[PDB]
Amino acid sequence: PTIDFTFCEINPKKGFGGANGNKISLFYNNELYMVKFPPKPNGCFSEYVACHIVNSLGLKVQETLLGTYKNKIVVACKDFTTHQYELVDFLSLKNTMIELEKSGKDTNLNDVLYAIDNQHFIEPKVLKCFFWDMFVADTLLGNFDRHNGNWGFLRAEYQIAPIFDCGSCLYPQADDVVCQKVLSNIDELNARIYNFPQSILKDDNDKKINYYDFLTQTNNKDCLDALLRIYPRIDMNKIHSIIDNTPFMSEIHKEFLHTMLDERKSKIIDVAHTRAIELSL
Amino acid sequence: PTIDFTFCEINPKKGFGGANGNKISLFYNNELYMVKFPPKPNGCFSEYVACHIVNSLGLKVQETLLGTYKNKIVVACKDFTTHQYELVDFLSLKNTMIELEKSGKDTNLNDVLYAIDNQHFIEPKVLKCFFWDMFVADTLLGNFDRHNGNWGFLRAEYQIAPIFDCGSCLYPQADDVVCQKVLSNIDELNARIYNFPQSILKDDNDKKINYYDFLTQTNNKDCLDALLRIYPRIDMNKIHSIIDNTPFMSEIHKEFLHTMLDERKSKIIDVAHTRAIELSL
Ligand SMILES: Nc1ncnc2c1ncn2[C@@H]1O[C@H](COP(=O)(O)OP(=O)(O)NP(=O)(O)O)[C@@H](O)[C@H]1O
Ligand SMILES: Nc1ncnc2c1ncn2[C@@H]1O[C@H](COP(=O)(O)OP(=O)(O)NP(=O)(O)O)[C@@H](O)[C@H]1O
Ligand SMILES: [Mg+2]
Ligand SMILES: [Mg+2]
Ligand SMILES: [Mg+2]
Ligand SMILES: [Mg+2]
Repeated sequence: PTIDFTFCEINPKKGFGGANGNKISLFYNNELYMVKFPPKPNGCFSEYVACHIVNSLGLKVQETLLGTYKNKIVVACKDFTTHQYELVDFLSLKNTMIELEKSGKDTNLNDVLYAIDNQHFIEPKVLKCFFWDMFVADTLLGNFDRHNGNWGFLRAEYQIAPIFDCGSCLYPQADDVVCQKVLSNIDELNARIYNFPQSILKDDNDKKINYYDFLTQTNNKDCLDALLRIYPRIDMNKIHSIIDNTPFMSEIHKEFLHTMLDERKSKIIDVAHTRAIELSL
Repeated sequence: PTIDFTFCEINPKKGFGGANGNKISLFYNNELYMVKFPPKPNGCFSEYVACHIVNSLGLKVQETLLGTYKNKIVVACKDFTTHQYELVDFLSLKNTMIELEKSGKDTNLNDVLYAIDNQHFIEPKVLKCFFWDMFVADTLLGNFDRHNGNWGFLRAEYQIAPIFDCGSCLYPQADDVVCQKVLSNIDELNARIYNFPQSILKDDNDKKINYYDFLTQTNNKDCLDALLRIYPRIDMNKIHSIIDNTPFMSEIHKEFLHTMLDERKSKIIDVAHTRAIELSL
Protein backbone atom coordinates (compact mmCIF):
# COMPACT_ATOMS: atom_id res chain seq x y z
CA PRO A 1 0.00 0.00 0.00
CA THR A 2 1.89 3.02 1.33
CA ILE A 3 4.89 2.79 3.65
CA ASP A 4 4.79 4.22 7.16
CA PHE A 5 8.00 5.08 8.95
CA THR A 6 6.26 6.39 12.04
CA PHE A 7 7.16 3.41 14.24
CA CYS A 8 10.59 2.49 12.87
CA GLU A 9 13.55 2.81 15.26
CA ILE A 10 15.17 6.24 15.06
CA ASN A 11 18.96 6.49 15.25
CA PRO A 12 19.63 9.54 17.51
CA LYS A 13 23.41 9.61 17.10
CA LYS A 14 23.23 10.92 13.50
CA GLY A 15 22.19 14.14 11.79
CA PHE A 16 22.20 15.69 8.38
CA GLY A 17 23.16 19.02 6.95
CA GLY A 18 21.25 21.04 4.43
CA ALA A 19 18.98 24.03 4.71
CA ASN A 20 15.61 22.69 3.49
CA GLY A 21 13.49 20.89 6.04
CA ASN A 22 14.60 18.59 8.79
CA LYS A 23 15.92 15.05 8.60
CA ILE A 24 16.48 12.19 11.01
CA SER A 25 18.27 8.85 10.97
CA LEU A 26 16.16 5.66 11.13
CA PHE A 27 16.19 1.94 10.31
CA TYR A 28 13.98 0.37 7.70
CA ASN A 29 14.25 -3.28 6.75
CA ASN A 30 17.52 -3.49 8.62
CA GLU A 31 19.08 -0.60 6.76
CA LEU A 32 19.71 3.00 7.82
CA TYR A 33 18.01 5.99 6.16
CA MET A 34 18.18 9.75 6.02
CA VAL A 35 14.55 10.77 6.13
CA LYS A 36 13.98 14.26 4.72
CA PHE A 37 11.01 16.22 5.96
CA PRO A 38 9.27 18.84 3.92
CA PRO A 39 9.56 22.51 5.04
CA LYS A 40 6.57 24.90 5.37
CA PRO A 41 6.20 28.72 5.79
CA ASN A 42 6.57 19.47 -2.03
CA GLY A 43 10.24 18.71 -2.61
CA CYS A 44 9.78 15.33 -0.99
CA PHE A 45 8.05 14.32 -4.21
CA SER A 46 10.63 15.86 -6.56
CA GLU A 47 13.33 14.04 -4.60
CA TYR A 48 11.71 10.63 -4.88
CA VAL A 49 10.67 10.95 -8.58
CA ALA A 50 13.72 12.78 -9.85
CA CYS A 51 16.08 10.19 -8.35
CA HIS A 52 14.09 7.25 -9.77
CA ILE A 53 14.44 8.82 -13.18
CA VAL A 54 18.16 9.22 -12.65
CA ASN A 55 18.27 5.54 -11.76
CA SER A 56 16.42 4.54 -14.90
CA LEU A 57 19.18 6.55 -16.58
CA GLY A 58 21.84 4.07 -15.38
CA LEU A 59 23.45 6.75 -13.18
CA LYS A 60 24.34 5.99 -9.53
CA VAL A 61 21.57 7.50 -7.38
CA GLN A 62 20.38 7.34 -3.77
CA GLU A 63 17.47 4.93 -3.15
CA THR A 64 14.28 6.83 -2.33
CA LEU A 65 10.98 5.79 -0.77
CA LEU A 66 7.93 7.91 -0.21
CA GLY A 67 6.28 7.09 3.13
CA THR A 68 4.47 8.71 6.04
CA TYR A 69 5.89 9.96 9.29
CA LYS A 70 3.37 11.11 11.88
CA ASN A 71 0.94 12.59 9.34
CA LYS A 72 3.76 14.14 7.28
CA ILE A 73 4.67 12.79 3.84
CA VAL A 74 8.33 11.97 3.91
CA VAL A 75 11.04 10.88 1.50
CA ALA A 76 13.40 8.23 2.79
CA CYS A 77 16.80 8.21 1.15
CA LYS A 78 18.93 5.17 1.81
CA ASP A 79 21.98 6.24 3.74
CA PHE A 80 25.33 6.04 1.91
CA THR A 81 27.54 7.35 4.76
CA THR A 82 27.40 4.23 6.91
CA HIS A 83 29.91 1.39 7.32
CA GLN A 84 32.54 4.04 8.03
CA TYR A 85 32.08 5.97 4.82
CA GLU A 86 32.30 9.75 4.97
CA LEU A 87 30.98 12.26 2.48
CA VAL A 88 33.17 15.13 1.25
CA ASP A 89 31.28 17.35 -1.24
CA PHE A 90 32.66 19.17 -4.21
CA LEU A 91 32.49 22.49 -2.38
CA SER A 92 35.18 21.39 0.13
CA LEU A 93 37.32 20.19 -2.76
CA LYS A 94 36.91 23.39 -4.82
CA ASN A 95 38.02 25.22 -1.68
CA THR A 96 41.45 23.65 -2.24
CA MET A 97 41.65 25.51 -5.56
CA ILE A 98 43.53 28.42 -4.04
CA GLU A 99 44.98 29.67 -7.35
CA LEU A 100 41.45 30.70 -8.24
CA GLU A 101 40.77 33.63 -5.95
CA LYS A 102 37.14 32.35 -5.87
CA SER A 103 35.65 30.31 -3.00
CA GLY A 104 34.45 26.70 -3.33
CA LYS A 105 30.80 27.63 -2.85
CA ASP A 106 31.08 29.54 -6.16
CA THR A 107 29.34 27.86 -9.13
CA ASN A 108 30.95 29.56 -12.17
CA LEU A 109 31.13 26.66 -14.64
CA ASN A 110 34.68 27.21 -15.94
CA ASP A 111 36.15 27.20 -12.41
CA VAL A 112 34.15 24.11 -11.45
CA LEU A 113 35.52 22.50 -14.60
CA TYR A 114 39.07 23.68 -13.75
CA ALA A 115 38.99 22.20 -10.27
CA ILE A 116 37.83 18.91 -11.66
CA ASP A 117 40.92 18.73 -13.88
CA ASN A 118 43.13 19.87 -11.02
CA GLN A 119 41.85 17.79 -8.11
CA HIS A 120 43.47 14.58 -6.88
CA PHE A 121 40.59 12.58 -5.37
CA ILE A 122 39.32 10.98 -8.51
CA GLU A 123 40.86 10.55 -11.95
CA PRO A 124 39.83 13.82 -13.64
CA LYS A 125 38.46 12.02 -16.73
CA VAL A 126 36.21 9.80 -14.57
CA LEU A 127 35.15 12.83 -12.57
CA LYS A 128 34.58 14.97 -15.69
CA CYS A 129 32.47 12.24 -17.31
CA PHE A 130 30.34 11.86 -14.20
CA PHE A 131 29.85 15.61 -13.89
CA TRP A 132 28.42 15.98 -17.39
CA ASP A 133 26.45 12.80 -17.10
CA MET A 134 24.90 14.47 -14.12
CA PHE A 135 24.42 17.75 -15.90
CA VAL A 136 22.40 16.06 -18.60
CA ALA A 137 20.25 14.33 -16.03
CA ASP A 138 19.89 17.72 -14.33
CA THR A 139 18.94 19.19 -17.71
CA LEU A 140 16.14 16.75 -18.28
CA LEU A 141 14.90 17.11 -14.69
CA GLY A 142 15.22 20.88 -14.43
CA ASN A 143 17.55 20.92 -11.40
CA PHE A 144 17.82 24.55 -10.37
CA ASP A 145 20.23 23.90 -7.55
CA ARG A 146 23.09 21.55 -8.26
CA HIS A 147 25.49 23.68 -6.25
CA ASN A 148 28.80 22.37 -4.98
CA GLY A 149 27.28 21.01 -1.81
CA ASN A 150 24.97 18.78 -3.84
CA TRP A 151 27.44 16.19 -5.09
CA GLY A 152 30.73 14.65 -3.94
CA PHE A 153 32.87 11.74 -2.84
CA LEU A 154 32.91 8.95 -0.30
CA ARG A 155 36.05 8.13 1.65
CA ALA A 156 36.59 5.18 4.02
CA GLU A 157 40.83 6.88 -0.62
CA TYR A 158 37.93 8.24 -2.71
CA GLN A 159 35.07 7.36 -4.99
CA ILE A 160 32.22 9.37 -6.36
CA ALA A 161 29.18 9.56 -4.13
CA PRO A 162 25.84 8.64 -5.63
CA ILE A 163 23.87 11.54 -7.02
CA PHE A 164 21.78 12.97 -4.23
CA ASP A 165 19.66 15.97 -3.29
CA CYS A 166 17.46 16.06 -6.41
CA GLY A 167 14.76 17.71 -4.32
CA SER A 168 15.35 20.80 -6.47
CA CYS A 169 14.18 19.20 -9.70
CA LEU A 170 10.83 19.04 -11.45
CA TYR A 171 9.17 22.19 -10.09
CA PRO A 172 8.97 21.77 -6.29
CA GLN A 173 7.04 25.05 -5.99
CA ALA A 174 4.34 23.93 -8.43
CA ASP A 175 1.07 23.11 -6.60
CA ASP A 176 -2.26 21.98 -8.06
CA VAL A 177 -3.16 25.59 -8.93
CA VAL A 178 0.16 26.01 -10.74
CA CYS A 179 -0.02 22.59 -12.43
CA GLN A 180 -3.43 23.81 -13.51
CA LYS A 181 -2.33 27.18 -14.84
CA VAL A 182 0.59 25.73 -16.86
CA LEU A 183 -1.31 22.76 -18.30
CA SER A 184 -4.01 25.08 -19.65
CA ASN A 185 -1.62 27.63 -21.18
CA ILE A 186 1.23 26.96 -23.61
CA ASP A 187 2.73 30.37 -22.82
CA GLU A 188 3.14 29.58 -19.16
CA LEU A 189 4.37 26.12 -20.13
CA ASN A 190 7.04 27.61 -22.43
CA ALA A 191 8.33 29.88 -19.72
CA ARG A 192 9.01 26.72 -17.67
CA ILE A 193 11.12 25.32 -20.50
CA TYR A 194 13.23 28.04 -22.09
CA ASN A 195 13.66 30.76 -19.47
CA PHE A 196 13.27 28.90 -16.16
CA PRO A 197 14.48 26.97 -14.37
CA GLN A 198 18.13 27.72 -14.99
CA SER A 199 21.20 25.81 -13.82
CA ILE A 200 22.87 27.09 -10.66
CA LEU A 201 26.11 26.87 -12.67
CA LYS A 202 27.28 30.22 -14.10
CA ASP A 203 28.99 31.55 -17.24
CA ASP A 204 32.03 33.87 -17.19
CA ASN A 205 29.65 36.84 -17.13
CA ASP A 206 28.17 35.61 -13.84
CA LYS A 207 24.68 34.74 -15.13
CA LYS A 208 23.06 31.41 -14.24
CA ILE A 209 23.52 29.19 -17.27
CA ASN A 210 20.39 28.67 -19.38
CA TYR A 211 19.61 24.98 -19.83
CA TYR A 212 18.20 25.25 -23.34
CA ASP A 213 20.67 27.85 -24.66
CA PHE A 214 23.76 26.29 -23.21
CA LEU A 215 22.99 22.77 -24.41
CA THR A 216 21.98 23.88 -27.92
CA GLN A 217 24.99 26.10 -28.29
CA THR A 218 27.83 24.37 -26.51
CA ASN A 219 30.91 23.10 -28.33
CA ASN A 220 32.21 21.41 -25.17
CA LYS A 221 33.10 17.93 -26.44
CA ASP A 222 32.64 16.65 -22.87
CA CYS A 223 29.11 17.92 -22.49
CA LEU A 224 28.32 16.68 -26.04
CA ASP A 225 29.82 13.24 -25.41
CA ALA A 226 27.67 12.87 -22.29
CA LEU A 227 24.56 13.78 -24.29
CA LEU A 228 25.24 11.14 -26.93
CA ARG A 229 25.79 8.78 -23.99
CA ILE A 230 22.75 9.42 -21.83
CA TYR A 231 20.34 10.21 -24.62
CA PRO A 232 19.85 6.47 -25.44
CA ARG A 233 19.44 5.53 -21.75
CA ILE A 234 16.39 7.75 -21.57
CA ASP A 235 13.18 5.80 -21.59
CA MET A 236 10.07 7.96 -21.54
CA ASN A 237 7.84 4.94 -21.16
CA LYS A 238 9.61 4.08 -17.92
CA ILE A 239 9.85 7.68 -16.74
CA HIS A 240 6.10 8.02 -17.10
CA SER A 241 5.65 4.76 -15.24
CA ILE A 242 7.78 6.10 -12.32
CA ILE A 243 5.34 9.06 -12.31
CA ASP A 244 2.26 6.82 -12.42
CA ASN A 245 3.60 4.79 -9.52
CA THR A 246 4.28 7.78 -7.29
CA PRO A 247 2.62 7.00 -3.96
CA PHE A 248 0.85 10.12 -2.67
CA MET A 249 0.99 12.59 -5.52
CA SER A 250 -2.39 13.89 -6.60
CA GLU A 251 -3.41 12.98 -10.13
CA ILE A 252 -3.38 16.55 -11.40
CA HIS A 253 0.21 16.82 -10.30
CA LYS A 254 1.06 13.44 -11.83
CA GLU A 255 0.03 14.72 -15.26
CA PHE A 256 1.77 18.05 -14.79
CA LEU A 257 5.01 16.10 -14.62
CA HIS A 258 4.03 13.81 -17.52
CA THR A 259 3.58 16.87 -19.67
CA MET A 260 6.60 18.65 -18.31
CA LEU A 261 8.95 15.75 -18.88
CA ASP A 262 7.74 15.17 -22.48
CA GLU A 263 8.25 18.85 -23.19
CA ARG A 264 11.75 19.03 -21.64
CA LYS A 265 12.77 15.83 -23.38
CA SER A 266 11.41 17.15 -26.66
CA LYS A 267 12.28 20.85 -26.67
CA ILE A 268 15.67 20.62 -24.99
CA ILE A 269 17.08 17.11 -24.98
CA ASP A 270 15.83 16.01 -28.43
CA VAL A 271 16.93 19.20 -30.08
CA ALA A 272 20.37 19.31 -28.40
CA HIS A 273 20.89 15.62 -28.90
CA THR A 274 19.94 15.95 -32.57
CA ARG A 275 22.60 18.60 -33.12
CA ALA A 276 25.04 16.62 -31.02
CA ILE A 277 24.45 13.74 -33.38
CA GLU A 278 25.04 15.95 -36.40
CA LEU A 279 28.54 16.94 -35.23
CA SER A 280 30.42 13.87 -36.44
CA LEU A 281 32.90 13.63 -37.89
CA PRO B 1 60.77 34.49 13.87
CA THR B 2 57.96 34.15 11.34
CA ILE B 3 56.67 31.04 9.58
CA ASP B 4 56.64 30.25 5.86
CA PHE B 5 54.17 27.51 5.04
CA THR B 6 54.94 28.06 1.35
CA PHE B 7 57.04 24.94 0.84
CA CYS B 8 55.34 22.57 3.33
CA GLU B 9 53.93 19.29 2.06
CA ILE B 10 50.29 19.62 1.01
CA ASN B 11 47.82 16.80 1.55
CA PRO B 12 45.94 16.60 -1.76
CA LYS B 13 43.34 14.21 -0.29
CA LYS B 14 41.58 16.33 2.39
CA GLY B 15 39.37 19.41 1.82
CA PHE B 16 37.23 21.78 3.96
CA GLY B 17 33.87 23.51 3.92
CA GLY B 18 32.79 27.06 4.54
CA ALA B 19 31.86 29.91 2.23
CA ASN B 20 34.59 32.40 3.18
CA GLY B 21 37.74 31.66 1.21
CA ASN B 22 39.85 28.68 0.27
CA LYS B 23 41.86 26.37 2.51
CA ILE B 24 44.21 23.45 1.99
CA SER B 25 45.51 20.56 4.09
CA LEU B 26 49.25 20.49 4.70
CA PHE B 27 51.88 19.20 7.12
CA TYR B 28 53.71 21.57 9.41
CA ASN B 29 55.78 20.01 12.08
CA ASN B 30 54.70 16.63 11.00
CA GLU B 31 51.04 17.38 11.44
CA LEU B 32 48.01 18.37 9.47
CA TYR B 33 46.80 21.89 9.66
CA MET B 34 43.90 23.36 7.85
CA VAL B 35 45.39 26.46 6.27
CA LYS B 36 42.89 29.26 5.63
CA PHE B 37 43.44 31.90 3.01
CA PRO B 38 42.08 35.42 2.94
CA PRO B 39 39.28 36.40 0.53
CA LYS B 40 39.85 39.59 -1.51
CA PRO B 41 36.58 41.36 -2.57
CA ASN B 42 41.99 40.47 7.31
CA GLY B 43 40.14 37.52 8.84
CA CYS B 44 43.31 35.44 9.07
CA PHE B 45 44.26 37.82 11.90
CA SER B 46 40.84 37.69 13.54
CA GLU B 47 41.07 33.88 13.56
CA TYR B 48 44.60 33.78 14.95
CA VAL B 49 44.00 36.46 17.57
CA ALA B 50 40.50 35.33 18.53
CA CYS B 51 41.54 31.73 19.12
CA HIS B 52 44.49 32.66 21.26
CA ILE B 53 42.13 34.74 23.36
CA VAL B 54 39.63 31.94 23.58
CA ASN B 55 42.38 29.60 24.67
CA SER B 56 43.48 31.99 27.41
CA LEU B 57 39.95 32.06 28.78
CA GLY B 58 40.55 28.34 29.52
CA LEU B 59 38.20 27.11 26.78
CA LYS B 60 39.09 24.23 24.49
CA VAL B 61 40.00 25.80 21.14
CA GLN B 62 41.83 24.98 17.91
CA GLU B 63 45.51 25.93 17.98
CA THR B 64 46.31 28.75 15.61
CA LEU B 65 49.48 29.73 13.77
CA LEU B 66 49.96 32.79 11.58
CA GLY B 67 52.20 32.34 8.51
CA THR B 68 52.92 33.16 4.90
CA TYR B 69 52.30 31.22 1.78
CA LYS B 70 53.54 32.83 -1.39
CA ASN B 71 53.26 36.28 0.04
CA LYS B 72 49.82 35.57 1.30
CA ILE B 73 49.31 35.81 4.97
CA VAL B 74 47.53 32.84 6.13
CA VAL B 75 46.34 31.32 9.33
CA ALA B 76 47.06 27.66 10.10
CA CYS B 77 44.59 25.70 12.25
CA LYS B 78 45.76 22.42 13.75
CA ASP B 79 43.51 19.90 12.02
CA PHE B 80 41.38 18.00 14.59
CA THR B 81 39.67 15.59 12.15
CA THR B 82 42.79 13.56 11.65
CA HIS B 83 42.96 10.10 13.31
CA GLN B 84 39.49 8.96 12.37
CA TYR B 85 37.83 11.85 14.06
CA GLU B 86 34.86 13.03 12.00
CA LEU B 87 33.44 16.49 12.78
CA VAL B 88 29.65 17.01 12.85
CA ASP B 89 28.17 20.46 13.41
CA PHE B 90 25.35 21.61 15.56
CA LEU B 91 23.29 22.48 12.50
CA SER B 92 22.92 18.85 11.39
CA LEU B 93 22.13 17.92 14.96
CA LYS B 94 19.59 20.71 15.20
CA ASN B 95 18.15 19.48 11.88
CA THR B 96 16.72 16.45 13.67
CA MET B 97 14.46 18.55 15.98
CA ILE B 98 11.43 17.90 13.72
CA GLU B 99 9.03 19.07 16.46
CA LEU B 100 9.91 22.71 15.82
CA GLU B 101 9.01 23.03 12.25
CA LYS B 102 12.01 25.26 11.82
CA SER B 103 15.17 24.09 10.00
CA GLY B 104 18.52 23.21 11.54
CA LYS B 105 20.15 26.38 10.18
CA ASP B 106 17.88 28.97 11.80
CA THR B 107 19.58 30.63 14.77
CA ASN B 108 16.63 31.55 16.98
CA LEU B 109 18.13 31.26 20.45
CA ASN B 110 15.18 29.46 22.06
CA ASP B 111 15.06 26.86 19.35
CA VAL B 112 18.83 26.41 19.72
CA LEU B 113 18.45 25.86 23.47
CA TYR B 114 15.65 23.36 22.91
CA ALA B 115 17.96 21.33 20.66
CA ILE B 116 20.61 21.40 23.41
CA ASP B 117 18.19 20.04 25.99
CA ASN B 118 16.79 17.46 23.58
CA GLN B 119 19.78 16.00 21.69
CA HIS B 120 21.58 12.75 22.50
CA PHE B 121 25.19 13.39 21.43
CA ILE B 122 26.34 15.08 24.57
CA GLU B 123 24.99 15.04 28.03
CA PRO B 124 22.73 18.02 27.67
CA LYS B 125 23.81 19.90 30.79
CA VAL B 126 27.48 19.75 29.65
CA LEU B 127 26.63 21.16 26.23
CA LYS B 128 24.36 23.79 27.74
CA CYS B 129 27.43 24.86 29.73
CA PHE B 130 29.65 24.81 26.60
CA PHE B 131 27.30 26.77 24.39
CA TRP B 132 27.04 29.37 27.14
CA ASP B 133 30.76 29.38 27.68
CA MET B 134 31.29 30.07 24.03
CA PHE B 135 28.61 32.72 23.94
CA VAL B 136 30.46 34.73 26.60
CA ALA B 137 33.81 34.52 24.82
CA ASP B 138 31.99 35.59 21.64
CA THR B 139 30.69 38.55 23.63
CA LEU B 140 34.26 39.35 24.48
CA LEU B 141 35.58 38.84 20.95
CA GLY B 142 32.49 40.40 19.33
CA ASN B 143 31.41 37.53 17.13
CA PHE B 144 28.71 38.28 14.56
CA ASP B 145 28.65 34.75 13.00
CA ARG B 146 28.38 31.94 15.55
CA HIS B 147 25.99 29.94 13.34
CA ASN B 148 24.93 26.39 14.00
CA GLY B 149 27.45 25.44 11.37
CA ASN B 150 30.24 27.06 13.35
CA TRP B 151 30.27 24.60 16.27
CA GLY B 152 29.82 20.87 16.70
CA PHE B 153 31.06 17.55 17.96
CA LEU B 154 33.72 14.95 17.23
CA ARG B 155 33.46 11.18 16.99
CA ALA B 156 35.37 8.09 15.81
CA GLU B 157 30.60 8.23 20.76
CA TYR B 158 30.71 12.06 20.98
CA GLN B 159 32.87 14.72 22.61
CA ILE B 160 32.48 18.43 21.92
CA ALA B 161 34.58 19.75 19.04
CA PRO B 162 37.11 22.38 20.13
CA ILE B 163 35.95 25.93 19.35
CA PHE B 164 36.76 26.65 15.71
CA ASP B 165 36.00 29.32 13.05
CA CYS B 166 36.44 32.32 15.36
CA GLY B 167 37.59 34.29 12.27
CA SER B 168 34.42 36.37 12.23
CA CYS B 169 35.44 37.97 15.55
CA LEU B 170 37.37 41.16 16.29
CA TYR B 171 36.33 43.49 13.46
CA PRO B 172 37.64 41.88 10.25
CA GLN B 173 36.17 44.43 7.76
CA ALA B 174 38.25 47.13 9.45
CA ASP B 175 41.49 48.07 7.76
CA ASP B 176 44.08 50.60 8.62
CA VAL B 177 41.84 53.31 7.36
CA VAL B 178 38.96 52.06 9.49
CA CYS B 179 41.09 51.55 12.53
CA GLN B 180 42.08 55.14 12.41
CA LYS B 181 38.56 56.32 11.96
CA VAL B 182 37.39 54.42 14.97
CA LEU B 183 40.47 55.27 17.04
CA SER B 184 39.70 58.97 16.65
CA ASN B 185 35.95 59.36 16.37
CA ILE B 186 34.43 58.41 19.73
CA ASP B 187 30.93 58.19 18.25
CA GLU B 188 32.37 55.63 15.85
CA LEU B 189 33.99 53.62 18.65
CA ASN B 190 30.74 53.61 20.61
CA ALA B 191 28.58 51.76 18.05
CA ARG B 192 31.09 48.95 17.55
CA ILE B 193 30.17 48.24 21.16
CA TYR B 194 26.51 49.11 21.82
CA ASN B 195 25.24 48.54 18.28
CA PHE B 196 27.32 45.91 16.52
CA PRO B 197 28.50 43.37 16.18
CA GLN B 198 25.33 41.62 17.20
CA SER B 199 25.12 37.83 17.65
CA ILE B 200 23.89 35.73 14.70
CA LEU B 201 21.49 34.28 17.26
CA LYS B 202 17.93 35.38 17.64
CA ASP B 203 15.04 36.30 19.87
CA ASP B 204 11.42 35.33 19.39
CA ASN B 205 10.73 38.41 17.43
CA ASP B 206 13.18 37.83 14.64
CA LYS B 207 15.83 40.36 15.55
CA LYS B 208 19.44 39.44 16.19
CA ILE B 209 20.44 39.63 19.80
CA ASN B 210 22.38 42.67 21.02
CA TYR B 211 25.47 41.58 22.93
CA TYR B 212 25.28 44.44 25.48
CA ASP B 213 21.53 44.65 25.99
CA PHE B 214 21.17 40.92 26.33
CA LEU B 215 24.18 40.47 28.53
CA THR B 216 23.02 43.00 31.11
CA GLN B 217 19.29 42.38 31.26
CA THR B 218 19.02 38.58 31.05
CA ASN B 219 17.70 36.44 33.90
CA ASN B 220 18.92 33.26 32.29
CA LYS B 221 20.79 31.73 35.17
CA ASP B 222 22.72 29.55 32.73
CA CYS B 223 24.16 32.54 30.77
CA LEU B 224 25.06 34.35 34.03
CA ASP B 225 26.54 31.19 35.63
CA ALA B 226 28.66 31.20 32.52
CA LEU B 227 29.67 34.82 33.02
CA LEU B 228 30.72 34.29 36.65
CA ARG B 229 32.45 31.12 35.55
CA ILE B 230 34.44 32.77 32.78
CA TYR B 231 35.10 36.29 33.98
CA PRO B 232 37.97 35.48 36.47
CA ARG B 233 39.98 33.94 33.58
CA ILE B 234 39.94 37.03 31.40
CA ASP B 235 43.58 38.06 31.69
CA MET B 236 43.85 41.51 30.16
CA ASN B 237 47.63 41.54 30.30
CA LYS B 238 47.92 38.20 28.56
CA ILE B 239 45.39 39.29 25.98
CA HIS B 240 47.24 42.48 25.12
CA SER B 241 50.32 40.29 25.04
CA ILE B 242 48.57 38.13 22.40
CA ILE B 243 47.87 41.27 20.41
CA ASP B 244 51.43 42.60 20.70
CA ASN B 245 52.88 39.27 19.79
CA THR B 246 50.86 38.79 16.65
CA PRO B 247 53.12 38.01 13.79
CA PHE B 248 52.43 40.12 10.78
CA MET B 249 50.09 42.57 12.26
CA SER B 250 50.42 46.27 11.69
CA GLU B 251 50.84 48.53 14.63
CA ILE B 252 47.82 50.80 14.03
CA HIS B 253 45.87 47.56 13.81
CA LYS B 254 47.59 46.04 16.85
CA GLU B 255 46.35 48.99 18.87
CA PHE B 256 42.85 49.18 17.37
CA LEU B 257 42.26 45.85 19.09
CA HIS B 258 43.94 46.75 22.40
CA THR B 259 41.59 49.68 22.52
CA MET B 260 38.57 47.78 21.18
CA LEU B 261 39.18 44.89 23.56
CA ASP B 262 39.48 47.09 26.63
CA GLU B 263 36.33 48.77 25.42
CA ARG B 264 34.25 45.54 25.19
CA LYS B 265 35.87 44.21 28.37
CA SER B 266 34.82 47.14 30.46
CA LYS B 267 31.76 48.43 28.66
CA ILE B 268 29.92 45.07 28.48
CA ILE B 269 31.69 42.22 30.25
CA ASP B 270 32.48 44.21 33.41
CA VAL B 271 29.04 45.83 33.67
CA ALA B 272 27.22 42.56 32.99
CA HIS B 273 29.59 40.60 35.25
CA THR B 274 29.04 43.11 38.09
CA ARG B 275 25.26 42.79 37.82
CA ALA B 276 25.64 39.01 37.83
CA ILE B 277 27.35 38.88 41.25
CA GLU B 278 24.94 41.25 42.84
CA LEU B 279 22.34 38.92 41.51
CA SER B 280 23.07 36.49 44.31
CA LEU B 281 21.48 36.78 46.72
N1 LIG C 1 21.57 9.60 1.14
C1 LIG C 1 22.35 10.29 1.97
N2 LIG C 1 23.15 9.63 2.83
C2 LIG C 1 23.93 10.31 3.67
N3 LIG C 1 23.95 11.64 3.72
C3 LIG C 1 23.16 12.34 2.89
C4 LIG C 1 22.34 11.68 1.98
N4 LIG C 1 21.67 12.61 1.30
C5 LIG C 1 22.07 13.81 1.74
N5 LIG C 1 22.98 13.64 2.71
C6 LIG C 1 23.68 14.69 3.47
O1 LIG C 1 22.67 15.46 4.12
C7 LIG C 1 22.71 16.81 3.71
C8 LIG C 1 21.27 17.12 3.48
O2 LIG C 1 20.81 16.29 2.47
P1 LIG C 1 20.16 17.01 1.26
O3 LIG C 1 19.27 16.11 0.48
O4 LIG C 1 21.26 17.70 0.57
O5 LIG C 1 19.31 18.14 1.99
P2 LIG C 1 18.93 19.55 1.26
O6 LIG C 1 18.36 20.40 2.33
O7 LIG C 1 18.11 19.29 0.04
N6 LIG C 1 20.38 20.11 0.79
P3 LIG C 1 20.35 21.62 0.10
O8 LIG C 1 19.03 22.00 -0.45
O9 LIG C 1 21.42 21.55 -1.10
O10 LIG C 1 20.93 22.73 1.23
C9 LIG C 1 23.45 16.80 2.38
O11 LIG C 1 24.16 18.03 2.20
C10 LIG C 1 24.43 15.66 2.58
O12 LIG C 1 25.55 16.13 3.33
N1 LIG D 1 40.83 22.66 13.00
C1 LIG D 1 40.01 22.01 12.17
N2 LIG D 1 40.19 20.70 11.94
C2 LIG D 1 39.37 20.06 11.12
N3 LIG D 1 38.35 20.65 10.51
C3 LIG D 1 38.11 21.96 10.70
C4 LIG D 1 38.95 22.68 11.55
N4 LIG D 1 38.50 23.93 11.57
C5 LIG D 1 37.43 24.01 10.78
N5 LIG D 1 37.18 22.81 10.25
C6 LIG D 1 36.08 22.46 9.28
O1 LIG D 1 36.26 23.12 7.99
C7 LIG D 1 35.40 24.28 7.89
C8 LIG D 1 36.35 25.47 7.88
O2 LIG D 1 35.66 26.68 7.79
P1 LIG D 1 35.81 27.71 8.96
O3 LIG D 1 37.06 28.47 8.82
O4 LIG D 1 35.60 26.98 10.19
O5 LIG D 1 34.59 28.70 8.60
P2 LIG D 1 34.62 29.56 7.21
O6 LIG D 1 35.68 29.01 6.34
O7 LIG D 1 34.69 30.99 7.59
N6 LIG D 1 33.15 29.29 6.56
P3 LIG D 1 31.82 29.65 7.49
O8 LIG D 1 32.03 29.52 8.95
O9 LIG D 1 30.64 28.60 6.90
O10 LIG D 1 31.25 31.13 7.10
C9 LIG D 1 34.45 24.25 9.09
O11 LIG D 1 33.09 24.36 8.66
C10 LIG D 1 34.66 22.86 9.69
O12 LIG D 1 33.77 21.97 9.04
MG1 LIG E 1 22.65 19.45 0.15
MG1 LIG F 1 17.77 20.81 -2.42
MG1 LIG G 1 32.81 27.40 9.32
MG1 LIG H 1 33.50 32.45 9.99
